[PDB]
Amino acid sequence: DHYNCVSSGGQCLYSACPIFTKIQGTCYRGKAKCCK
Repeated sequence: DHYNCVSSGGQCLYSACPIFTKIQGTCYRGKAKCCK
């Protein structure tokens, strides 16, 4: 289940978090991780 990412200001990326963010959970089925 898409974790509350974009809600506050996050995005899903197939690879590890880009900027100095931190991945909390997973976005889609599990191909992308939710970061914020």
